[PDB]
Amino acid sequence: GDTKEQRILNHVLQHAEPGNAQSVLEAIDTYCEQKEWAMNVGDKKGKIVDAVIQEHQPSVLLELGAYCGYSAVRMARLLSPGARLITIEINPDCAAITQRMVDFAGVKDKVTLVVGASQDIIPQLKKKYDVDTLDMVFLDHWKDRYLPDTLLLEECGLLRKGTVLLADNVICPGAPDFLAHVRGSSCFECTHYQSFLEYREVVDGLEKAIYKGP
Ligand SMILES: C[S@@+](CC[C@H](N)C(=O)[O-])C[C@H]1O[C@@H](n2cnc3c(N)ncnc32)[C@H](O)[C@@H]1O
Ligand SMILES: O=[N+]([O-])c1cc(O)c(O)c([N+](=O)[O-])c1
Ligand SMILES: [K+]
Ligand SMILES: [Mg+2]
Repeated sequence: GDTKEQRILNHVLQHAEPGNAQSVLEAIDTYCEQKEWAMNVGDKKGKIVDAVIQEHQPSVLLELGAYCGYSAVRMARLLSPGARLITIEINPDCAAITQRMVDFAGVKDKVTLVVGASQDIIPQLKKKYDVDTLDMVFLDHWKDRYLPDTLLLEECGLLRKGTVLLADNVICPGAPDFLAHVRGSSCFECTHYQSFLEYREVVDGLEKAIYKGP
């Protein structure tokens, strides 16, 4: 047998142009639109993600929740040389697929995949992964981790003035306690981007929360 994630990877390996990141993204989106839905950020919201990367030019980017590597590829393809994306994924099998997806897309030099929980890995980023501070963080893992991982990042001293937090799904499935914290707090400048749930007409949005310092 096989899983949906293997089926998404199979489709890419069989239909996308090796080494072409845009091709990989289109192959994934077309499969998911036409065959089976999957929780990739997708093309519509992906464009908003692209604009934030192009606007902030992060050199150290952290991703929470990699899944099949769609957003990893989507973001890594826009990064300058020497820039690095660190992506954390709790599921080893998804991490295996993400790694292959990133290899096939031609952006493996930009990506550092870590297998483990965000809450476990975040306190190790300075000692084990040579991070000083993060330039940007994409939050797209289980929504109940959004707030406590944000607080962890802050407490571990990983945020600096101008650090960009970008969170998917803040409307659907939703991340209300995260939104309340960053929107109510004097330590964050927030912007909401309304859009649509990936592959659907259900309304969703992302939240951009710029850390203003402690
Ligand atoms: C929505 S998918 C990520 C999709 C990816 N960002 C994209 O757009 O292509 C959610 C992922 O986060 C992972 N996840 C959930 N909780 C996590 C945690 N605490 N630490 C790391 N990964 C987690 C899940 O296993 C799943 O692969
Ligand atoms: O259920 N969904 O439609 C989604 C969508 C998403 O974009 C998700 O990131 C998600 N999740 O991580 O739980 C779930
Ligand atoms: K605020
Ligand atoms: Mg999502």
